[PDB]
Amino acid sequence: GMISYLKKAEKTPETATAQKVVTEMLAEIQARGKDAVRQYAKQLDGWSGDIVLTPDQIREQTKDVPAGVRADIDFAIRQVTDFALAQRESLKEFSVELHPGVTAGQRVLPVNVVGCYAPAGRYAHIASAYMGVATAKAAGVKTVVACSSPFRGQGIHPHVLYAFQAAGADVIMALGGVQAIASMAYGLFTGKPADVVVGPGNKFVAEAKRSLYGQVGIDVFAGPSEVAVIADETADPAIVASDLVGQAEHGHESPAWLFTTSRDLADRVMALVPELIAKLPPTARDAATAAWRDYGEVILCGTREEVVEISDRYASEHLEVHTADLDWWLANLTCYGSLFLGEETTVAFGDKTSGPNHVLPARYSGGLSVHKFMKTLTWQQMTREATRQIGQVTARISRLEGMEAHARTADDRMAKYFPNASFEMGTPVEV
Amino acid sequence: MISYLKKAEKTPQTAQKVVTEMLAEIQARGKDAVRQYAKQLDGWSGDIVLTPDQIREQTKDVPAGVRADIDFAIRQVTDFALAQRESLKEFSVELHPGVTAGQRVLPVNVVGCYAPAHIASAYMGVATAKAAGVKTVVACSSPIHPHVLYAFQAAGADVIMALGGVQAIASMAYGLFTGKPADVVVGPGNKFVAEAKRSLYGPSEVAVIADETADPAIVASDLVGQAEHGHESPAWLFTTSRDLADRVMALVPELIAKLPPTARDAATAAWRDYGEVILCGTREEVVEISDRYASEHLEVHTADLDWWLANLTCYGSLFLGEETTVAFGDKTSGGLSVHKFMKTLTWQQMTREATRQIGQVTARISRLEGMEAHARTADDRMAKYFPNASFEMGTPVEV
Ligand SMILES: [Zn+2]
Ligand SMILES: [Zn+2]
Repeated sequence: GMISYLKKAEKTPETATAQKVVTEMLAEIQARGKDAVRQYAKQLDGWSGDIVLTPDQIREQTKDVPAGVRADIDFAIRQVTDFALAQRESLKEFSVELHPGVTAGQRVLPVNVVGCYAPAGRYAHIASAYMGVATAKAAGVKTVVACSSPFRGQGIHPHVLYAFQAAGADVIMALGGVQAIASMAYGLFTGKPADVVVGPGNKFVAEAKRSLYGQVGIDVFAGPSEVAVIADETADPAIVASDLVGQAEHGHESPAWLFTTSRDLADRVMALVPELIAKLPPTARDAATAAWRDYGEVILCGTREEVVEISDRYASEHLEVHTADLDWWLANLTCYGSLFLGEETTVAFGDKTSGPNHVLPARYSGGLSVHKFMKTLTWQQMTREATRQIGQVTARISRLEGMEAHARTADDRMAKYFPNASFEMGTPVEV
Repeated sequence: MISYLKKAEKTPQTAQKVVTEMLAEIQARGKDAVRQYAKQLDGWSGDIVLTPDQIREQTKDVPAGVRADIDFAIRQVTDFALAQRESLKEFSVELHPGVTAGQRVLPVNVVGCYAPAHIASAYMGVATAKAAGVKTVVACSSPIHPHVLYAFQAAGADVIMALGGVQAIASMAYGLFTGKPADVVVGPGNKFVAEAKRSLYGPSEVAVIADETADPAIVASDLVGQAEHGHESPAWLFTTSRDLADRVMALVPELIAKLPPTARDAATAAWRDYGEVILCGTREEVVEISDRYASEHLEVHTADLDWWLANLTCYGSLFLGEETTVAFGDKTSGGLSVHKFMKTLTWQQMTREATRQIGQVTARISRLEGMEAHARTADDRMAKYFPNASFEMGTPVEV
């Protein structure tokens, strides 16, 4: 019954002045198209060079990326690709017979164009650059357009650019912020408007994606990196603490949660975390100090079932499980971004997918995966014979609804397909 | 090679802020506050949650012939939804040796359905959610048209509530009366209901593709069919045949004129203001157009139906061939399907051996990104699993 907070969030988790800026910028971009984008690039980034990169510029600007660094990025990207490919196979097409003579089915096809944004900020994961691109390509999307702002006057940060290329981007553009999102959405420079745009950004990028796409633009986890660990008495406190500190270095708002049934484990982690932080270099130390302090939580529960309940409520983007009987946890947890089962894997090793935007005040729906880039289209087809029954039912129900024209769609078919037969087609609507 | 033989004459012209007040009251006061708004908006001072007896009583007047019709209609949605559910598969896969990953597929716990009209608008949400395996479906309808109430029950609603508007949506969302907050609420609603759902989790088209083999009488009747809904119902004809386009453009007014008053009025306005007839040179141009307009309901009256099924890429629901038609009913809405009510959860697990490579790749990438704490999670596993190892884990971050 009694859940026990050994450590509480000492601060609670947003002005929408982004709304004005985006409205204004989109208005301008709708008006002047490429020239407004190019001018925004100049005013905001000081950029005067080419927007669309050529295959030669790509090779040139990545030439100084060493083989060891390239092989590591290649490896990381392949982990994503291999999972996305398997996931693509998990949504099947089918046909099914319903009422005899009725056939219906689902087609599954990738969207035509996906735009991928990489903010390439100072403290960014390279995975932010390749995850969208790799996933879209593995979904079968035919055109992936990738944007990242110029790094230091030369062009796109070379690692981000290498990642874009290695992940299979079809077009790469040196563009940042709202004007990148808008250029992708409207198909500026390529003539290929994006069916969806993905990629983490500041509140302006978020707001442009919302404005242009609605819910499908804001249904991916955004905001400070999270980590949660479920642990029982078998868990190693030194590993649990390390993992929490791992994402706490992201910045002062990064939440780090431990859910446990072991008082002993909770106690040791709570003591270990500050010690681990103190041994980080300055930027990380200061970042994690604040993050652990204001957003770090430790929750001791009596039973496994209560852990599940609170974990499902918190719905961490990244959820590690360090327990005996891992099968039970996979079977019983229901809300999270992605699950890391067992001690061996860990959050830093990387996501296969990105979870939904669970911190939205729809919380379970969306995320970055192949499913985001797939359409399911439904169809039906009937023999004449099938309509004998369905025509009747439609006419009658229709006339009960007062939908006289609907009914005649059925009358006309009944007349045409069964000329020498009469049917109870309902009493016509006079009103 | 594309010409509009009939264009749309206008676009929809242009409030729902009270929500905040109703909601703020409901939040602070709960059931009481909702009960308040029941008498005040619907003249209801009975119980909200109906009991099985009430449901049987209030639907006892509904004849067995009508019930059979509705049950059948529901089955044609249910049976499709059951197949569609099985199209999203759980799986496990081995990536890099010793890396296992997978996908669970889980129905949500609770769905709320609002029915404010086609009876289909009442049963589509409920039947879809039940076919998806949702264990609790709450259905609301402002006080209840016996057909709507019969539809809820026959479709498999678990709780039915005589409740309307924002009260209904907020009730289901907060889970007042039942104690079961909906993971999502669905239904057709007014702008108040629209803003209510838009706060809490935030006209019927018809298009016909026709070639020279199409019967223009049937094509006209079908366009007329959905025009009769309101004055804002769009009815689009995409065609490669001027002959059909003219004969349709000719017969539509004559069909409208023969409809009873309300429908005549509705369909006149709609056909005038929103009707479009677009002639194209090639099948490829029709596809280009159809996909741009992405009609919610798209009929195809052509030779070579397989080609259109293969090439059309944007629509809500395809009606393939002449025999079926929009009035027969959707299987899904473009949207509402079983997929809307199911979660995908992804997981990974690794052997120690897998981390030998994955951990050192991670440590090196992490340190290049300036992410020292990240790198240390890899270091710590390497030390635990491979104690005497000396792999390249990258230079520690000093900054
Ligand atoms: Zn991280
Ligand atoms: Zn209709």
